[PDB]
Amino acid sequence: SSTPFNRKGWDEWDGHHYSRKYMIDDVMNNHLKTGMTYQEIVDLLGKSHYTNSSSICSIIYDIDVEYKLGDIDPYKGKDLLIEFGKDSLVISYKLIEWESG
Amino acid sequence: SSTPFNRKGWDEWDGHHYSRKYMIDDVMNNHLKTGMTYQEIVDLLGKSHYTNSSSICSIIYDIDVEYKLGDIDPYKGKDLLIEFGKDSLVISYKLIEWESG
Repeated sequence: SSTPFNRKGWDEWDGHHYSRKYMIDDVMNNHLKTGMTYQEIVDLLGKSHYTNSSSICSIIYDIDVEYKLGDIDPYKGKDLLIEFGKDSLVISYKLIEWESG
Repeated sequence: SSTPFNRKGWDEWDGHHYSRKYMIDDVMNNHLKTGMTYQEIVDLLGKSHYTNSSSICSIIYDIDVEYKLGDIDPYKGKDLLIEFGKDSLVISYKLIEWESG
């Protein structure tokens, strides 16, 4: 199932952001462009899950997370990686699939 | 190949931290324990690649990164995820394998 991005659904949270997996395709195809500013990204998607701040700037939005029944922690998921270059402009963005254990 | 952790090798950098993949097993088996403080982790491993700061605190060390010949960006890698709970104590740590595209 694939649905258009909306910010309410993007923001919905219960343990994880459980509606983002439905709109990631629209986000990447139809909303993300190289050349957007950091501020534009934050305006669109809100605050990221990870950052490399604290000279490429890099942020990560959780997209999907999957659990085994009875496990506190998840064994796989999907992330959205957005990288910024000069003038705080988007230089790349990609979907990351990860697994643990 | 698997070698003991040393901090010089852990720190070595050329594009990525290219010696960490050899010592990650020793790090997880023999140096990481739940209950260590945030400060102890930073003393051992230095500064992480990602953080969720900027109430679980979460940090990520790049362990390994792989590239296709002629590609600016990598298509897969390995990360070390360390999660902190109360009193800034380690509550879990795991190896993350990721891929893109």
